Amino acid sequence: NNWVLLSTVAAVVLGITTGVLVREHSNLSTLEKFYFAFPGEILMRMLKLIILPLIISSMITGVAALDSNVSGKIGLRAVVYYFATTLIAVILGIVLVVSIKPGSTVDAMLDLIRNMFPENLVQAAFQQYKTKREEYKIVGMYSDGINVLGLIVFALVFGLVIGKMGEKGQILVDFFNALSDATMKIVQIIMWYMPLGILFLIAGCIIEVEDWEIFRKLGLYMATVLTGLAIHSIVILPLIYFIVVRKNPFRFAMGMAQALLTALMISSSSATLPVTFRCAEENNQVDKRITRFVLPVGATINMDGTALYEAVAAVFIAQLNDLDLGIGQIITISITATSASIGAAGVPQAGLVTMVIVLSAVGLPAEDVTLIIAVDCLLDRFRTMVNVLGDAFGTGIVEKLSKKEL
Amino acid sequence: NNWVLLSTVAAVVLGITTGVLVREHSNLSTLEKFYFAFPGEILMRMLKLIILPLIISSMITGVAALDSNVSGKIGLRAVVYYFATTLIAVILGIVLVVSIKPGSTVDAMLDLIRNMFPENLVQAAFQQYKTKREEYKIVGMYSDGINVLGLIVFALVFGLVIGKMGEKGQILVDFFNALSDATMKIVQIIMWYMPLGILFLIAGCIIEVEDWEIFRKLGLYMATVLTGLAIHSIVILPLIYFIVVRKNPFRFAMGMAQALLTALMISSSSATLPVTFRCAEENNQVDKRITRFVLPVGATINMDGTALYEAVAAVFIAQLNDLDLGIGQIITISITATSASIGAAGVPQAGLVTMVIVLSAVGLPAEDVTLIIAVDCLLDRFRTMVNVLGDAFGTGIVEKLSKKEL
Amino acid sequence: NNWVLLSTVAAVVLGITTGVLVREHSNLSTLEKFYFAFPGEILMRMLKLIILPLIISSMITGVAALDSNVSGKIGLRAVVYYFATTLIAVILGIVLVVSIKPGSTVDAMLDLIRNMFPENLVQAAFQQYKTKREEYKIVGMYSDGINVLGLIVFALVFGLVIGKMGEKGQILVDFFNALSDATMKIVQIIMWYMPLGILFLIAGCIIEVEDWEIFRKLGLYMATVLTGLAIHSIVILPLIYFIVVRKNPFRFAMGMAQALLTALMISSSSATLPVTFRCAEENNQVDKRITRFVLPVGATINMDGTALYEAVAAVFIAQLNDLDLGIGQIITISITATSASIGAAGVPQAGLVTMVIVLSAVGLPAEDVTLIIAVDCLLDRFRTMVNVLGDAFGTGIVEKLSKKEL
Ligand SMILES: N[C@@H](CCC(=O)O)C(=O)O
Ligand SMILES: N[C@@H](CCC(=O)O)C(=O)O
Ligand SMILES: N[C@@H](CCC(=O)O)C(=O)O
Ligand SMILES: [Hg+2]
Ligand SMILES: [Hg+2]
Ligand SMILES: [Hg+2]
Ligand code: NA
Ligand code: NA
Ligand code: NA
Ligand code: NA
Ligand code: NA
Ligand code: NA
Ligand code: NA
Ligand code: NA
Ligand code: NA
Repeated sequence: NNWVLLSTVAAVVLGITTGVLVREHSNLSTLEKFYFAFPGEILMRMLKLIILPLIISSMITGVAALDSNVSGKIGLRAVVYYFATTLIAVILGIVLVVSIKPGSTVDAMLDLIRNMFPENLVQAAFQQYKTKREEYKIVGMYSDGINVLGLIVFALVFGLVIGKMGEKGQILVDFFNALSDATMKIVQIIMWYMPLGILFLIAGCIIEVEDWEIFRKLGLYMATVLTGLAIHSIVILPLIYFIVVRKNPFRFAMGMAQALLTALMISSSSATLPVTFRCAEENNQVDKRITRFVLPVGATINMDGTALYEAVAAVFIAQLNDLDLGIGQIITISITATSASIGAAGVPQAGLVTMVIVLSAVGLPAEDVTLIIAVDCLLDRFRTMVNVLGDAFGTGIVEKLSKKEL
Repeated sequence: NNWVLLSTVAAVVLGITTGVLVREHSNLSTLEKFYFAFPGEILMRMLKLIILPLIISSMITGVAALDSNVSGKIGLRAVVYYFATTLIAVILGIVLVVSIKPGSTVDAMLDLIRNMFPENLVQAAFQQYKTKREEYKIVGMYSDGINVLGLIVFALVFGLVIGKMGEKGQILVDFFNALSDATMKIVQIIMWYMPLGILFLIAGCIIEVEDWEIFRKLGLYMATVLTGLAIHSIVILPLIYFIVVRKNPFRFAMGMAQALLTALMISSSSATLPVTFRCAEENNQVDKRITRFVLPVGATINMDGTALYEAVAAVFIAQLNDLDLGIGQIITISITATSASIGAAGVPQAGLVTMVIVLSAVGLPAEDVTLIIAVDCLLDRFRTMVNVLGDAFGTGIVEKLSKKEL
Repeated sequence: NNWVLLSTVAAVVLGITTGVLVREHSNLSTLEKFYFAFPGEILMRMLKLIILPLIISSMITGVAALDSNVSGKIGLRAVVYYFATTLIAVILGIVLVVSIKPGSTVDAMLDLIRNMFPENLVQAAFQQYKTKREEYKIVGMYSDGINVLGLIVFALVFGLVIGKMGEKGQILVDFFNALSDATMKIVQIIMWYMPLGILFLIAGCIIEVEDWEIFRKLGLYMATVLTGLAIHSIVILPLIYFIVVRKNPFRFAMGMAQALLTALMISSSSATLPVTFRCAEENNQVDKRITRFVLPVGATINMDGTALYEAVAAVFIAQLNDLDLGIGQIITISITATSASIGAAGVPQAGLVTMVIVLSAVGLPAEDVTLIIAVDCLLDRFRTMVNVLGDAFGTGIVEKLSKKEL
């Protein structure tokens, strides 16, 4: 029948039950807790393995698919929508976190421009650049971690160039089309192992909770993120959809119910891409030419909930450490969180590796992620839902704004 | 005429003569000894350069060549034979080494599963993952050394996916076919320099022998390995060949005499692949469709003598250090040695870099390889012979077991 | 109209004016000086990003374009001319620097052979090998920095192999042709940002001059380099051109005036390749089949002024530190400087990273590059001009020596 989401629902309920029963009926040491969540670790190792070919091939094929005369218009209509919706999300998150109050920046601002143009393509696949001043002179070095931001820019430029070359460069277009669909097939292969991995990934996640006092203390912060996500998903996005196209926005969401449920269960926007494609094309009746570009490109660039969570978490951690923020310190968080959303891949544990940059932007230690790591999975489950909903709503907007070219 | 093996025989006899005459008539320092064996070092740098494209392209083309309906059957018939023959070799080696007696394991057991699914494809080409516990919590880091095990798994999955896609993904099949045959051409180019490199590689190998007391002390251990190789090559493999196909097993070996001699002289199963192909196809009259898959895939996965040597050497080093082994400690050696055979490339100095993992599995320092490094080349010369003989015997077995599909 | 060089001339004059006016009218700290030259840093990050695909694809396509029967002859006629002209340049530089007098080698000599055959293709793209002796035994390790020398050799061998395979390996030829022209398109895209980057790259270069006493002290050394470049560009190259082909050498230079001006303004031989192509083909009326091979291959291998500058700077730094040089110490500089010219890419700051090897060849600290870093841009501007002039003159020589095969 349809085991794609039934198996995942069974896995998540079994994971919750197993974690609760084990944590209570037993007292395991930290080493045994680490050994317990090994299958989830293997699932995460596979998901992180698949991202690089996925991102590179998806960007290249999405940009090169557009004809030379329409690449500018459709690309602009997509990028403007992405930037506007993410800025709205960041502003809403900052405003809400400031109102509720749950609790060397230039170097980090220039490091973002330095990482858009890496010095080496091979090294950018597994290493990232960072500079720190010392005596005052600037010293730069390469740390570990894939440089998604530079690879995305290079892939966009390469796709545009190959699309402009035409029949002479058609061989590269064919090569990257085949590579992208091979990567999609490999992701479909991983979806078989996904449920058993998710079971342990959540069971061992609800086991490390030492006393629930962490859950009580992280209260109010969790409400701020959930309220921001609800406002951005139920109010702002349907409103901007209705403004562009005069259609009932909620019928679109109801048609994208399967994709939303899959995203909320697996917490990965890149692995739910086929379901989103099917729901958008077969049900909502969206043109293929534009969705084939909006979906794969926006599955890792357009992440509104991720940006909102980055801004809210950064300001909350700052408030936990005092360090009253000025107006200028608000802005550097807003811009960095926008880059952090673009710099994170469609995998669960993403959004924590990219939060180090936004934390160091305002001069904070990298170890403060542990202040909120405890309950991050529950918020990730809801971040992914709005990350894919934004992509779906962008699809209808671009389609309505591209009627004259179809 | 036929200079492929005549030149190699001349090179090996000249190397033995040169090493003996130099070591005796002269007293060189360690720096001069290092400078003496420079051409062998260059040959090894070239052979290690060629392995990565060779392995990747060979696995991809071998798996994608099979049709979608026959890929499962032939692949299963090959992998079952590989696993069974290697397990037999490991068991025989362990039994012999235990009888003759010449003299934190869970982390190393899970590192093997962690290395089958690397977190990065580019980083897996030159780096490997390892975890060590410290206070107890697990800390992981990436050391140097190509991750052959993860690349093999990814290449197998990619080849299966591309074979299933068909005419749409035929461009990748063509690309990797061309890449594989280009790599074979480059290996044929290196075969010109091979003889002069081998001359110094053995001359400087028989020079570092300080007093022959090392040869006397390593006695009994060398007998255990040679007896195990002889038993596995003369008895077990012909018997399992005769059981499957009712033909004289020794006629097959006699037809593969040129390949066996080349493997025994150059000590590299990947560089003797064309000779093995020629001997199996032109003389033994083996079908091309199945040999084109069994030979290149099995030239680095199917290594029986390597696994036997790993097990015997690990147990011998353990006995030199006391540390009486339990039944459980025998098993972790057996499984790790099976992975070590798969994880080693078809190059001479391989089998020593992969022995560090099997030594650390039972909690031993990485510097104990020096206890047997002195006479390792002589045992490598015989390991390669049985490594290629196992591949040849597997070819006839799979062919006889694949008559109905040809 | 023609904004390619008018904009660059405006940028260079504005950069000189801005640097002079700022350095005098203001007293900035070192951190502010570093922040001032940020756009030049971004331009350099982009230029260093583009070199690896450019080099690999250019070598592969240039070698594979030649037919199997003519690849040996044309390749030999090009490589002999390259080696002879570079040796002449090195000898002239050494002679001039010795006459004017402005002021563990075996390990560094064998490291060059070790770097021609790297142990890993992926690691060679961003790392380089070096050995140092310690107690005496040799210990080797990998430092950072792209290994251009090994990649060039592998690309040459791969191109020859693919050209010999023919229609069977034509898919790789097509792939690399498309990749090379895509890289050229990306370089043309970077040429838009080039002028604004050059403005700051020179403005902040003439700002770090502390007191002009450095300019006075570096006098005589600058004259030695300029005189060597003038002699090699005005006398030796036209003479060797006239000897081969009985045509007026200076008419060729006058036709290559646009390319020479572009090279002198942007100080990058790889980014001025399209202009050199246009000037050589449309004006000088050179056959396309031979220029398509001589230009892209020689744009990074044939660098005469770079080698002359390396030799002169190394001997000048040695004379600043006393350390009287023997005849043997002259030779190791000459051979290393020849490799340093081949090992440097067509980017401005190149020639300083490759000078560390030639400085360590004679046993000198790597920090002595700061003795001449102050005025290096002015000498680079003239190095690039002769680097492209040598390529142009080689084109006519090979064409005249290849009449019978066209
Ligand atoms: N879960 C996100 C990745 C980024 C994040 O978790 O913050 C997604 O797949 O859309
Ligand atoms: N000599 C082996 C490689 C592995 C080893 O030496 O143990 C072969 O080429 O088959
Ligand atoms: N500027 C040189 C690069 C090498 C050097 O600067 O020494 C060129 O592009 O030709
Ligand atoms: Hg969780
Ligand atoms: Hg040996
Ligand atoms: Hg300058
Ligand atoms: Na967005
Ligand atoms: Na998304
Ligand atoms: Na992202
Ligand atoms: Na085996
Ligand atoms: Na083998
Ligand atoms: Na192996
Ligand atoms: Na030259
Ligand atoms: Na040049
Ligand atoms: Na060069």
